[PDB]
Amino acid sequence: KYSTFYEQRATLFEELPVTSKDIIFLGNSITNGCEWAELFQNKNVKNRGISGDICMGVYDRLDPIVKGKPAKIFLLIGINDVSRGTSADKIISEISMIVRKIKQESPKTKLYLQSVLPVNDCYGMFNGHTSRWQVVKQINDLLEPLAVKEGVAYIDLYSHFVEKETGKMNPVYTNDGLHLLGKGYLLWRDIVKPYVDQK
Amino acid sequence: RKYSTFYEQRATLFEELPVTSKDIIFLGNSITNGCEWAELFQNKNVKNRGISGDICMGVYDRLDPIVKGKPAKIFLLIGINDVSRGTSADKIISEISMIVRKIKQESPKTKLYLQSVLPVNDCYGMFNGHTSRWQVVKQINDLLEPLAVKEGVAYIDLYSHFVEKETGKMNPVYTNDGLHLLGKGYLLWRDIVKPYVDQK
Ligand SMILES: [Mg+2]
Ligand SMILES: [Mg+2]
Repeated sequence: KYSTFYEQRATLFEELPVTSKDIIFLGNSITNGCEWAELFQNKNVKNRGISGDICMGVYDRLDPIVKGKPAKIFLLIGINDVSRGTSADKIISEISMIVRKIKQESPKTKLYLQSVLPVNDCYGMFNGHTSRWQVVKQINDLLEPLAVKEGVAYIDLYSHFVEKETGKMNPVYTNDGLHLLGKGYLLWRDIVKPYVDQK
Repeated sequence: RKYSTFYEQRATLFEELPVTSKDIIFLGNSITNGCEWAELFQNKNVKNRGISGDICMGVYDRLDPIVKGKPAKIFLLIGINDVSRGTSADKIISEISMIVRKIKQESPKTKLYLQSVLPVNDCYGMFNGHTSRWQVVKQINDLLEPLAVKEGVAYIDLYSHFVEKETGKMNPVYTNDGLHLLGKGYLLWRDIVKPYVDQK
């Protein structure tokens, strides 16, 4: 069904309680990679990232997050569905399933849909991901209208990470064309801190 | 290449995250990286300095952004990826000794805890370079506890709680691959190490 690493993380998350004060970062490797409470100097921020995760993988593990009725969920997902050849509209339909379930199970949770980050094939790594760099904007052009339809926030990380001239991630933020260096996380911190702190 | 790029991702992140005199650092490889330590201990002072794929000299090489903050405690778990490279228990211990002496020199007030290398199990046919070397885990631990005594630091026997009967292999209840931990595995680690974390 899913990877052994997914099972390790998911079974750990089943043992860690979520409370009404928690601010959850939910996603794939790009979420897994950070120390979120340290980045925000906020003990209420928690990591629910799993390297390799896909939209259906996130859907399938919502229960141990939404049952705690967290204050906030920041979602960043879809780039591993891109590497499977799934079209943008199909990915957005799956993200709609996630948003609908969070709203139904925990209506007081503030949900923030984060733009899929750009990617770059310059490093010749993750070719399934980085060769489909044009799908990122395709997703984001449909994700912003989804947010507006469902009454949830859309956060444009993408415009801060992209190079205008290429449509690809600025190499200053990555060593592989997909994941973030520390500088990358500091930029994400600067963009989303006002939303993390908002009442 | 994926381990080398992931190391630089995590290391460069840790260079941007300040360490303070209250902090309790979990330092190691994937088995440290895989936890949410502050959630496990319900303790905002506990921080993750784990990097999947890391080896003893990769931990040595990135001590500066941890020891400069003079943390209260460092819990070290390292070595199994050196085992998987065919490196001898003796050479592994020599590199752990380098880590211990550098921590003591740079941050003498830091309490250092050397955690037994965890057992492994070849029953899932995964990570063969690791799991087929299950006998090297006790070879290291039999030298690691004397090293802890010689350097005046704590040795933490996790291994005896995780190992099955007298097979010298990890109990499959704690793992789905013979190397890494399920949530149940981190709860056992929590139960063993919480009294050390809680030390005044
Ligand atoms: Mg770069
Ligand atoms: Mg098992």
